[PDB]
This record gives sequence, C-alpha cells and structure tokens, in this order.
Amino acid sequence: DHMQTQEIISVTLQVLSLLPPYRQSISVLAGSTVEDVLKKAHELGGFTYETQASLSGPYLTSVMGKAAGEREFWQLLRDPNTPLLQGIADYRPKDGETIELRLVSW
Ligand code: CNC
Repeated sequence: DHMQTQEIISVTLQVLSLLPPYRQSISVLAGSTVEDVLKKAHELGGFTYETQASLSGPYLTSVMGKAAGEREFWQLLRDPNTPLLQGIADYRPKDGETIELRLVSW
C-alpha cells in the first residue's frame, strides 16, 4: 500500500552517416541503456539495427541496413562529438542527451 515512482526521460537518437539521416526523440525510463533506446526506436517503427554477441557483450554491427564493413565500425557518441566510453548494453543516457551512431573507418 505505497507508491513508487520512476523518471521518464527523452533521448534523441541520431544517425547522420546515412542517406536519409535518422533523428528521433525516444522516451525511456531513466536507467535504460543505449540498447534499450535502440529497442524502443525499433518498436516505434522506422529504426532497424543488428548486433552480435561478442566476448565483451553486445556489439553493434548494422544500423538502418548498413553493416559496418572491413575496418569500419559504428561509433557511439553523445553530443557534442564525445565518444561513449561504454557499449550499448552498459551506457545509460541522461535526459536530453543526443546519442549519435556514426560510421567510422580505422
Ligand atoms: C581496438 C578496440 C578496442 N576497444 Co573498443 C574501443 N575503443 N574498439 C576497438 C576497435 C576494435 C577493432 C578491431 N580490432 O577489430 C573499434 C575501434 C572497432 C572498437 C569499438 C568500440 N570500442 C568501444 C569501447 C567503448 C571500448 N572498446 C574496448 C573494449 C576496446 C579495447 C580496449 C582494450 N585494450 O581492451 C580495444 C582498445 C582493443 C581490444 C583488443 O585489441 N583486444 C581484444 C581482443 C584481443 O579480444 P576480444 O574479446 O576478441 O576483442 C574484441 C572485442 O573487444 C571487440 N570490441 C572492441 N571494443 C568493444 C566495445 C564493446 C562494447 C564490445 C561489446 C566489443 C568491443 O573488438 C575486439 C576485436 O574483435 C574498451 C574496453 C576500451 C575502453 N577502455 O573504453 C571499451 C569498452 C568499455 C566497456 N564497455 O567495458 C566503443 C563502444 C567506442 C564507441 N564509443 O563507439 C566501440 C564499440 C561500439 C559498437 N559498435 O558496439
């Protein structure tokens, strides 16, 4: 007989490395991971991605039908131009953040 409460936050998910680009505000509970944001964007319709289960956890391999090729990867960043220091299953965005998926070659 007591109330609990959680914070709903909004994370902007953006992909500028594709034609057409993707940019959508995604609502999730605070504590959701980037992977949960991608799952919600896919549920909403209009976002697709793939992952593979590496020995380090979920590794993002494809975004909106573009799989990273040889010596390419999908880099995770927050605005402004700040690479994330954790992967999709561990980074927990904050309200108002913009998460960018960027195709990068090394
Ligand atoms: C080189 C490297 C490294 N990476 Co990268 C970096 N920078 N990485 C990369 C590259 C690998 C290219 C290749 N060689 O094929 C690159 C450059 C592709 C990369 C990718 C990423 N990396 C990333 C991160 C954060 C990390 N990476 C390390 C694992 C991190 C390593 C830091 C370290 N010294 O441990 C690292 C420096 C080298 C590991 C290695 O050479 N041996 C690993 C190998 C011997 O064993 P393994 O288990 O088979 O390794 C594979 C996986 O680790 C995978 N991998 C690499 N990074 C990640 C990150 C995640 C989350 C996962 C699930 C797998 C990987 O690639 C390895 C080769 O196949 C990391 C521990 C370095 C760090 N101190 O932050 C860190 C993981 C932190 C965590 N979650 O615990 C990115 C999330 C960065 C970003 N903001 O985009 C990104 C993954 C996003 C995605 N698409 O899912």
